[PDB]
Amino acid sequence: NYIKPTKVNKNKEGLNIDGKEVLAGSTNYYELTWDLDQYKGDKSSKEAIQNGFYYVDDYPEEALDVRPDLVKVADEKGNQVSGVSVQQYDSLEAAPKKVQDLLKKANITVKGAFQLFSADNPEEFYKQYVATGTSLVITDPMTVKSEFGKTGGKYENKAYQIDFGNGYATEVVVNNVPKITPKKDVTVSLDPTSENLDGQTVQLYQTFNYRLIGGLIPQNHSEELEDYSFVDDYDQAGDQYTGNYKTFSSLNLTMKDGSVIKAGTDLTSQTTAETDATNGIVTVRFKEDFLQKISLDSPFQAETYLQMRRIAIGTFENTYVNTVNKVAYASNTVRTTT
Ligand SMILES: [Ca+2]
Ligand SMILES: [Ca+2]
Ligand SMILES: [Ca+2]
Repeated sequence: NYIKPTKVNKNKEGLNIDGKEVLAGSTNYYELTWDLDQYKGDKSSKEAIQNGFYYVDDYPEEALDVRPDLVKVADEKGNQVSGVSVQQYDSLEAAPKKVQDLLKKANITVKGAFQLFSADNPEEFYKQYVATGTSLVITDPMTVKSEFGKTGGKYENKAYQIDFGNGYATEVVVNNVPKITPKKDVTVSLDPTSENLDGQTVQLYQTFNYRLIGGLIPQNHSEELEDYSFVDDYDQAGDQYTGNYKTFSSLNLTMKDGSVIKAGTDLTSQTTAETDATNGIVTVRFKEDFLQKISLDSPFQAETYLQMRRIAIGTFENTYVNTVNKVAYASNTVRTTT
């Protein structure tokens, strides 16, 4: 249009995920196009060519880590391009004046850190790709920061093609990271009204439940759920896991086939459990076969009740960790007294 660099975000499987929720620990497989086709067979002065050929990616450094060894420049046929290098700069102030002047002349402003891809030899780059109208594709994967997941928050990525010193902007690609915040309660039964005893008392030998509410995965998320587990390393000095637990959906779940599993539905059989009575730990994992059936357009959240017994006098704490695609999120810590 006619010189129209583009930027899209993709997941690992190559699905377009522009504007989608992206879980902490996920990778953004950004694809940048270097739009050269309109240049084919044109002639340009040596002087113009000497202004060089660059591609800037003003990536959101506060949120993402570049995965340097996944960054590739290819032509569209997939062939590796040599003669283009890339340099990350933590700021513009810290970049060569050559770079600062280049950007100023293209009227491009960047925020904090960015990447500059460079044609090492503008003459050979010209002859080989520009004159021949051979557009390129830059794969620039960048991974969400795990901590970001405690907070959530928007990030955006922006890019610029710079030919002959003229600058051309891609669209801005926006994503959001969900805040995942698991909760833990203490209850005597599964009744939905049952009293939270967090901060209260439990009798010796009383049977009770630790209720572990998982983090909420929002609709419109960017990739398959592979892992959603509840790991409860409880205090074996005061608590004994009786070997009974149940798992329930917390929301209506929409499957890929279009069916709906309603909120509160017993899904215990779509989970497995590891126990360890010695170190007092239990882990409940959804089966990956089940998780694979959830539509990317569905929210997801579950909760597990662990049947416990109080077996000593004293004050005992409990906290659980919800793992979501292998990132760990800790619940609040509950406390009861016997
Ligand atoms: Ca074009
Ligand atoms: Ca930046
Ligand atoms: Ca333990």
